[PDB]
Amino acid sequence: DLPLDPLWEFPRDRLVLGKPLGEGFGQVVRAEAFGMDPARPDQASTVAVKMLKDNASDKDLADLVSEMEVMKLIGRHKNIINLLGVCTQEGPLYVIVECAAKGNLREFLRARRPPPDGPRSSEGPLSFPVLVSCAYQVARGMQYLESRKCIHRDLAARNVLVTEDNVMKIADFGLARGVHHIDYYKKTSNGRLPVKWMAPEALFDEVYTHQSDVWSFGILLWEIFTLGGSPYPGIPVEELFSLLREGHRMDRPPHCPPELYGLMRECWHAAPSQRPTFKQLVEALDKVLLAVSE
Ligand SMILES: *C(=O)c1nc2c(C(=O)Nc3cc(O[C@H](C)c4c(Cl)cncc4Cl)c(C#N)cn3)cn(CCN3CCOCC3)c2cc1Br
Repeated sequence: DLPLDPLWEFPRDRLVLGKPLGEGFGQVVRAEAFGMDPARPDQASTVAVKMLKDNASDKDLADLVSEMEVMKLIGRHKNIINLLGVCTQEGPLYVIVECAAKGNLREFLRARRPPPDGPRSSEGPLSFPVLVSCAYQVARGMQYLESRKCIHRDLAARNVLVTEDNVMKIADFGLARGVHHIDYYKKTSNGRLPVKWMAPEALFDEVYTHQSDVWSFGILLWEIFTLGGSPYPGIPVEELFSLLREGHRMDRPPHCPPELYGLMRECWHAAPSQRPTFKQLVEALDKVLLAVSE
């Protein structure tokens, strides 16, 4: 029996749930909405519905409620997943957000790795200026979130969604992260080791700043230009600990210009103050994007 928010309340009967998309902090199901635009009541639209699992411990609810409230106040930005509406009255809690039809950035890239009929046999779906654009968009989305004082605490390609128009949208930015209980050896459902995105001050000192998201952004950069690779590939977690303590970093990935590996290394500077800010990252990536001629 949650309170009614008229601005965000959407009739649940105007939703038609489809196939589930993924899990977590609750689950997410693809659905069709009717009249999401109040000007066109009978117009369908494909949205993503966030709801509780069948676990329903009351802190799962509180966490989803908490995420909902964050979604309400973050505001609108093209490079983050935006709230469309919520269903709270007379039924299960739904959090309706934008749907990115091409999945997350990692799945997007791995499915588009280069391959002999035709004039462009060698040409894969992914070009350098499009990879830079992906990075630049995530940077500006993160720049926005930082300005609204929203730390991500888990920034990865897995948490960056790709729309039909190849627009990068940052997801799951307003979340309870379980910061004080992280199983550093625990890999997720899709085999991800979140510890490999953690800044040293976050990993060793449990300290999160916007600069700790910058470290993660550098890891996200490595993912992009490996076309969906897993960072510290094949390296056991036990090694990652002593590896970072000795100040070691990932090598420069194949077919990656020194401009971008330089940016990566900058984001991975030990001291938070000697890392670029997202604003500086946006500008630097823009200059690269500018250098693409025509
Ligand atoms: C609807 O536009 C639509 N969405 C998807 C997605 C998809 O991932 N949508 C999506 C997922 C979201 O969060 C989940 C939990 C999620 C997943 Cl499933 C994966 N990685 C990260 C996260 Cl956060 C959110 C949110 N918030 C919003 N939208 C995936 N697909 C399938 C892509 N399709 C597969 C077959 O080849 C072509 C591409 C879709 C499809 C659609 Br229509």
